[PDB]
Amino acid sequence: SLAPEDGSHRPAAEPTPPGAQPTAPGSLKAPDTRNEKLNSLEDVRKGSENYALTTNQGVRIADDQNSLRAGSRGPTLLEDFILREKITHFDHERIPERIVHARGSAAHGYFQPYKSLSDITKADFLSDPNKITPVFVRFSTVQGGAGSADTVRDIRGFATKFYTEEGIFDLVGNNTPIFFIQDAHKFPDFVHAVKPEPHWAIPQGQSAHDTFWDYVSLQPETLHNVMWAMSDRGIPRSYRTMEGFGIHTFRLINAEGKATFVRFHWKPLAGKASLVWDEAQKLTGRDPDFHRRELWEAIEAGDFPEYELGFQLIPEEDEFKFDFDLLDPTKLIPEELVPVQRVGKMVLNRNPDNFFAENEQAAFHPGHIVPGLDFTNDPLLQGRLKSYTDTQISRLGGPNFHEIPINRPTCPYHNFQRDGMHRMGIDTNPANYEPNSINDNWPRETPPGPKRGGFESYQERVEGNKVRERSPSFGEYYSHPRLFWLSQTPFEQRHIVDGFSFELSKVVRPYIRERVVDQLAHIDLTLAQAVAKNLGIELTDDQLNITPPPDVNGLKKDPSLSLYAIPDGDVKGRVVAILLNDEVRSADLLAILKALKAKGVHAKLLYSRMGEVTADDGTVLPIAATFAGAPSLTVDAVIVPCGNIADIADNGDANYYLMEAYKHLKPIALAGDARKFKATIKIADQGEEGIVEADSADGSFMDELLTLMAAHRVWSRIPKIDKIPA
Amino acid sequence: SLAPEDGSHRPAAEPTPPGAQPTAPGSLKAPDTRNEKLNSLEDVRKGSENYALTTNQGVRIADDQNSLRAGSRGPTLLEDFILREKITHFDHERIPERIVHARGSAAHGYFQPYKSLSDITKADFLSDPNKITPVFVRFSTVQGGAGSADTVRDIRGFATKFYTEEGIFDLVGNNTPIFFIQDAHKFPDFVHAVKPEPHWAIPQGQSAHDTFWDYVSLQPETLHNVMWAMSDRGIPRSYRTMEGFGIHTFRLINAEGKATFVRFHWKPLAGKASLVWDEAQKLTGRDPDFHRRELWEAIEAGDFPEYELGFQLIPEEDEFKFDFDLLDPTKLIPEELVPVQRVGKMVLNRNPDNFFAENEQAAFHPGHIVPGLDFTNDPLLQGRLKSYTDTQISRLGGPNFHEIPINRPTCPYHNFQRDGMHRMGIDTNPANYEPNSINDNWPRETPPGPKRGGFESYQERVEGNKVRERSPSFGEYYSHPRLFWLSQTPFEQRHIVDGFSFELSKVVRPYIRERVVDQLAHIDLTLAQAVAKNLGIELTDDQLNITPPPDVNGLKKDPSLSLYAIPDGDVKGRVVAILLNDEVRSADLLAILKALKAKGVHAKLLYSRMGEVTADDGTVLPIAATFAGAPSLTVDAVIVPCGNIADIADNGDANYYLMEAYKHLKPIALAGDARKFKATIKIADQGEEGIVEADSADGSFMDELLTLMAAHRVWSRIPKIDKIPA
Ligand code: HEM
Ligand code: HEM
Repeated sequence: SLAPEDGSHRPAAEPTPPGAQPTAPGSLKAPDTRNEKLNSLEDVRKGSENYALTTNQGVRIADDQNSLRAGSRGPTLLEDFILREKITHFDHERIPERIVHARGSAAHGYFQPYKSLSDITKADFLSDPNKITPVFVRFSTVQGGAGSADTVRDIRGFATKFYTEEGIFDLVGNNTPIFFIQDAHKFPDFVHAVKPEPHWAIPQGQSAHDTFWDYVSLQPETLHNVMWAMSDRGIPRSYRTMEGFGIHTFRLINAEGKATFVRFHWKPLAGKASLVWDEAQKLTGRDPDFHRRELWEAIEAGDFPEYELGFQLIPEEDEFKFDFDLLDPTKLIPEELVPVQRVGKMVLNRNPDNFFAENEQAAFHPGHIVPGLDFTNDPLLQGRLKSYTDTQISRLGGPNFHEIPINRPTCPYHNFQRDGMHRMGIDTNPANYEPNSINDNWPRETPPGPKRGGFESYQERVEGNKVRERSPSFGEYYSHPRLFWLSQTPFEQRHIVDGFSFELSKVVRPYIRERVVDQLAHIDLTLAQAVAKNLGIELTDDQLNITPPPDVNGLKKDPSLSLYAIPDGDVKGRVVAILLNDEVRSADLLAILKALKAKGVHAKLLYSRMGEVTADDGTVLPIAATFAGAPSLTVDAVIVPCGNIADIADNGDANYYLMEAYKHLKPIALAGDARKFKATIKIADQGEEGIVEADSADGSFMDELLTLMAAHRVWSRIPKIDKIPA
Repeated sequence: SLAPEDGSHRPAAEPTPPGAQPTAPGSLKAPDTRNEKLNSLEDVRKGSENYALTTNQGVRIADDQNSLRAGSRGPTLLEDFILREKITHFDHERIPERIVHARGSAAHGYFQPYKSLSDITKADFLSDPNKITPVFVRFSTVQGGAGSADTVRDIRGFATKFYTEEGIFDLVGNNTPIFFIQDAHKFPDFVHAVKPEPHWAIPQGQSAHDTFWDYVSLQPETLHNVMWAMSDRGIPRSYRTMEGFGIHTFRLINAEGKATFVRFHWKPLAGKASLVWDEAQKLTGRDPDFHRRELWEAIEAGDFPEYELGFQLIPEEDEFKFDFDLLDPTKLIPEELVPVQRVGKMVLNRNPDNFFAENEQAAFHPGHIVPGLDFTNDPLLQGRLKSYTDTQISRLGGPNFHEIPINRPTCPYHNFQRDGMHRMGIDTNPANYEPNSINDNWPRETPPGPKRGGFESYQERVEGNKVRERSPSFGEYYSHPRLFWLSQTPFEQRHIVDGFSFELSKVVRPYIRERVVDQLAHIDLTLAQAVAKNLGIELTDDQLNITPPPDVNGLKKDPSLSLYAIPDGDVKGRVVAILLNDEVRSADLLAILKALKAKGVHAKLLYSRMGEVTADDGTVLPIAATFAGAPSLTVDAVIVPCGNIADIADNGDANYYLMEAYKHLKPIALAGDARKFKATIKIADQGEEGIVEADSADGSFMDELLTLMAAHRVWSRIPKIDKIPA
């Protein structure tokens, strides 16, 4: 009996805010959240309570504290089969991590379409608004190992496994709408160049090193996605607050055989929000698991990540109607030209039970499509199709990875394939080949048709010679970078320039910095000059005269490319630090906490030590964390209630908490004598936008603070922060 | 797409200070550094200049930019074997990382003993002061993945492979002289408890979470190594500035058959030095590759890591003469009772060529001993013997891991083993068994003897029943934690208190924190009370009256357990930040650099942008990094020369640089008008010990600064930093 008598070891099986209860396996935290896939996993879920400890062969163990020896101080004996199994299993726990996207965090949920899309695709999962499709989604970074940090600057993966009634469909996308390269043949080159350098295996989780920017300087096709990575897109606040894209043009095929080109989007219903560079870098130190934690705790709290699936649709006859090639993955399709049509909603509503079994072993592959969908000749997509099955042979130990529970279809699967390492299914069919007579040819092929039919490829015409040649239509590199740049707000553009400037400052060979600056001058002179100035590089007269690339089909900006130009703020699921003192004004805290609760914003009560403090009226306040323990990096805003401020006014940690939150543009609210902290952050007597202050936390104080939180950060504060030593 | 004309792409193949050139593979950086192992790897080294690009089958490639497709916008063809091989190799790059110590950094070097040890051991590598043994050393953390951060709080591994003439000897040790647990059977329990928790796989590289403190609270045998982890031993400044220990008692066996008990030690000749927590944690975010980089750059600079091997030797007849069991690896042997005898010197003087091939694939195993060494019944060492060979079967793909180039013996090896995956050696022996007549029984067994003999185990007497039982002599858990505690300076004790407080504050279940504090009260009441206070816990009357454990064989302290109590500072290889302005006083810079050069201390020139600044005398100064890009975390002290101070006096990053270096107890030196920065760190016209100040930077100024650097940190400043907001 080692559990505490009071049952406080065990979290409540009900939704609870972040930090209120220990986190737990999803089926223990939320046993009543079900879907067809989660229910199909019941055959392999293993409990523990009230069971005897055994070997893997079912033999009960008596003494799991000692090896068998000759004498209690003697040598360990070879006959200890219980020690031997236990250490053998530990010795072989690890499997290779994914070659890319090794760092990732996943959850179960479900998808439903808003209406039947039968007129444009015969895909069964999109045929009926009442048809629910279980999903498993993994979000990831790209470069770093499985043990690397979350809030790096990097592209993010967004992969969705739809368990449909007509087969698994995997939509394996990223959080930007283009990729760095055009042809899959260059993927090992590009990835080698971004990953840690081969002599010393540095740096982890960073593109800020010579080989990455050497490759970018020599391959201008990369510049478009490099622009996105250098923007705040590269440092999202949360996987719930980034967009997702399939990048490639695919096809939808309807029952009549008509093909429509499609690009896939996910829209975050929580809005778009990103960190700022200093905060994201520092957060990789103070909490390298910040995104993983945030996702798990949002789900435990009921702040389920929701995303709307959208399609950009282009008729077959419009293939050649744009200035860029629809099959070129380094080009986006601006939403001003081709709007996203809303298709359905995905809700992620339960964590896994065991991260290794369900997350680490999940296998997604963009070749897993279903009837109603098809490929195009995008030469990056075409090469992906060879990679994702092949890599799973070593990563997951063989060709039966579809029998690992998380990967299993929920629909029927039967065929003549046999054997392979780790074969779970025991086939009874007398035949392992077709055509066969001895089993009357079962299982049988099925013709294509409007529903439940066999897969047939769209009969696209192919005409040309066998060539290793890039299409001339792909050889334009700067217009899309320039469209992206022009679409950003002035503060977004500053952050882009600072991203390039910081990264190129870590490039040891200066000629590479210069070469990158030369590429930037082909995109936009203002951007190039501002990066050059930060690097102590002077543009030449030739660089100053490079003519700007043309507009994209007449567009000189598209606001859907900005994170912030069109407000889409959502405060639910955000968190506020509350800096306590040893005699808090209980009326402020009542007003603060209830206003946050009403909008679904969480709070963390911080102090200079753990335990409790007692408010003015005797209310006992439990402390979640110390000021150092849960730094301002981990919250969206900071509130300091009135009370005995002299308690914390000389606490360097308390003062620094505010200076850090101030530098990183977060809303700050100060009630009563808490306004004494104004001098720490140098606020004028008459106040400033982005600082909420009043005699008490009552009246409009919390509404004003929540309004700032809806706008995410206080961009107008940017000029004032340069000066502050934080 | 080529090299710059000036040859600046290529590092000079001569020793250069950190930052002066791009880093490079060891064989290209230091081609004339050789040893028998480095030379033997020449059969597998592969160059690249002047060679054509080929498939792995030797076919020259003409276009490595494009897949083969039917027309330039058409589908990729299955017959593209060049794309297929390239992507296949990429798809299978990763192998499983090590179950523990997955994060690690390695280098080549050599060892030699100071005198023959033939009177106490017949081991050949210790027989002759002029017989040199090549080594390969990997230093590591424990918990985190291969892509986790370096400067976490954790134990460090320190593994040395000695390529001796009589076989490979691996000394697989850590940087503390004990382990957390007593019997190998519990290793998977302990490791599972410290590793990321299994539902959500959080936290990476941190013991600061519920499961680890749960296990500790329930297994008081862990407390000793936990004290070490929570002290600043847990956060070394560099792998060059920590101790190593084999932990277990082993035996030395001499030619006469006499057994002597031995514990192994490495003394770092650069002295003992650690970070402070706030700095270590922030550095995991600003540079998660800090120790990897620092090791590599020290070797490129000629600051080769050097270590003295040392033995604690205990005669066989003294086995039971201490108040702890020699075979208990949770107990250390105090150097006040048994002195460390110096044995020889190890010098690491070349980096590898390829991290994956040589570091990632290196396999170390403490069972790899040679004649003249032997085991004991330590029940932790005994079970380690089963683990290290077994794990290498899945990690390195099979039983031929000794044929991987880095693992190969440089002495002869021949036996009757055959086949296995990836078999390199082609055996010509007509026999694959013995005894055989058909090959006249070769290769033959060799009797044991004084030199070049076969291995025979020391004929230890074994008397006992077959039992799973812990020796009663092991059941004492508090006296070594207390001896360690009492042996630390007051500031080291404070840091211990702070480490426990920080960690337990991140344990969500409060009763776990309470149970840990109850364990601390069995060690030392001042320690327990100081942690309790930080946790808002009050000790009970019973807790206040727990009797302290007994002294260890009469010792009340042993200063060799402290990092800092006995000065052992060595500044060579340390680094100073020099904060530049746009008109540097060249006279200051000349004085600074000349003094640094005389003590082998490196400098990094920092500014508010990259490129160059020109000093008052026209000297062009290239800038290594910006104030934000190479924070004070990465240096040992900071110097601010005079010049146009107005240029940087209001720069927030420059001021914050000093506030962070101040908080972290680093020496700061300010010349001339740079003394105006004293205001930012709030400090006294008369000055303060630890801030060097003068009208100009001269010989006196620099001597003072270097004296401070020899003492590593300014511990007298600790009382002044709680108030600094940084
Ligand atoms: C549009 C461009 C691409 C996108 C959006 C993309 C997206 C992704 C994502 C999100 C993952 C992680 C899936 C997971 O969570 O397990 C991943 C894995 C992977 N990708 Fe891609 N990828 C792209 C291009 C490529 C290319 C060109 C190749 C090689 C030809 C490639 C090969 C791989 C491989 C080897 C994995 C590991 C897959 C596994 O172990 O299961 N990807 N990719
Ligand atoms: C005195 C206590 C121990 C010390 C000093 C120690 C030290 C180390 C070191 C330094 C490494 C990394 C070697 C390298 O750099 O590749 C390592 C790896 C490892 N150790 Fe230990 N260890 C201890 C206890 C244990 C125990 C009790 C076990 C299991 C019974 C164990 C199993 C392993 C395994 C599985 C590896 C991965 C080895 C490999 O993949 O090549 N260790 N150990």
